[PDB]
Amino acid sequence: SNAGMTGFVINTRRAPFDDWRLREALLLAFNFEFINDTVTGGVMPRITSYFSGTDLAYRPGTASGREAELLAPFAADLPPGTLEGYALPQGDGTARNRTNLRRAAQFLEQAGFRIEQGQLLGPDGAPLALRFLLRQGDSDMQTVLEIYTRALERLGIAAQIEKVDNAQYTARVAELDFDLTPFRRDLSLSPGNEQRLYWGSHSAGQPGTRNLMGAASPAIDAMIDRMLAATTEDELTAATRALDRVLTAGRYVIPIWR
Repeated sequence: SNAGMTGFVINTRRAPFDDWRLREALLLAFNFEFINDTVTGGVMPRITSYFSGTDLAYRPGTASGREAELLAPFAADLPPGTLEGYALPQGDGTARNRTNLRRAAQFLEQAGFRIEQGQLLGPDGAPLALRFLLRQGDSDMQTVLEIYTRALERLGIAAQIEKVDNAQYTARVAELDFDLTPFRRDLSLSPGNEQRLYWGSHSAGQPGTRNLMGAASPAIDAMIDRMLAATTEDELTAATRALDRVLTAGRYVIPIWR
């Protein structure tokens, strides 16, 4: 049951959300530990990867052994930090979260965003528009995003919650018409062909897709192929963990609790 991702999915098809450095900044600005203290009393652990809390979760630190061999052909093209050992940002245990917000500002600056009159301009010179597409009745997510919005304001990003009715929510998600939206994907301990529908390149562009993030990478596609093809336990575990590692480093979802 532990496998699965819950959080805010980022539409990587929509510039400038296609830039991993913007996604990294968005992840650093999300103060999970403070939000979790506030909304949950701090009792619910963060989801740390797609297969976290299972044997299929990647092992923290540098990719080694068979996992590293499976990933090595894609090394030049993997999300930065994939092989080095990527982990989600951890806040400082306060509301202000100073260090991570500074790092997030630095990633924005590196990616060509500039602050002009307290507004963060994208590389194209226009203010970054960030709307959270939210179902009307989703009060727990509304509370989360209200907190998060205030953090993003400190980066010069005037993020907006766009609350819509269920019919609109269904339409907008089906048409991939959003920046960020709440997301849940339930995952099996025996993942199979459906993984192509969730994260595979061919599903990225397609109306109605489960691949809301628009993940499209040869490395993801290859790890799914390797998982499905595996004839040993060692190989199946290695391929599944490699998939978990690449999906997590893709910075597609801002994870919360389950």
